[PDB]
Amino acid sequence: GPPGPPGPPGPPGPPGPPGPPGP
Amino acid sequence: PPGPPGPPGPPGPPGPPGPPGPP
Amino acid sequence: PPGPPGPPGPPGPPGPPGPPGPP
Repeated sequence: GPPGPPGPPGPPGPPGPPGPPGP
Repeated sequence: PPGPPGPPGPPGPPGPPGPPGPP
Repeated sequence: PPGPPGPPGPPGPPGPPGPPGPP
């Protein structure tokens, strides 16, 4: 038989890093 | 018999924004 | 017949940096 279709998307990645200090 | 499994899916989307920085 | 779907893709990249902290 032919290959199966691609898998579904992975999970979201994690949160980005914190922002810089305030002014 | 059945074909082999498909390839891994696409990457998940980017994560959420990080937190605010400190004051 | 076709094979099974592949596994889920990898996790996405990290989200963007947070915003600047308070004044």
